[PDB]
Amino acid sequence: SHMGKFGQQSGAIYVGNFRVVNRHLATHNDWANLVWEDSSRDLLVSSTTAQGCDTIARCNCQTGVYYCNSRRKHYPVSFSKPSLIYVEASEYYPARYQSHLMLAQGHSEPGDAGGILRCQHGVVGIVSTGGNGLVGFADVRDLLWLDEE
Ligand SMILES: [Zn+2]
Repeated sequence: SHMGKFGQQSGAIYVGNFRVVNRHLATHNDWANLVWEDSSRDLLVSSTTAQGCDTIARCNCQTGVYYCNSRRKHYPVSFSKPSLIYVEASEYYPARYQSHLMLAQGHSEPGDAGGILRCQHGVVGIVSTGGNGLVGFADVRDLLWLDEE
């Protein structure tokens, strides 16, 4: 019994002809094939040729399970709704307010960004931030165009 689906953990969400990755980890190839990006959400979407098997959740769940790479293990989480959160400077961004970010208590060290959070409806978001015993997930549920055709 689990608080969310187990699915692929490729470091990116694959749905329809889209690949959703942490903007700060997007590869040179992602940028050559850019569909959409938002620095304030730490999200980038690039285009693909082949159908991805993830389902994007369209719910208001505040519980789910994510994969933590540093522990090589899944954890159930309770997270706050998507909010505007102050994220201090890193090698990837200056200090700024990051929007659509969902906070939970959880392990999240550098390297853990890209871990996928799923509820029982599908993919909810992707690990983006960490620190002070918290893990922050970039929500993708509001992206209605992000789907299959
Ligand atoms: Zn849900």
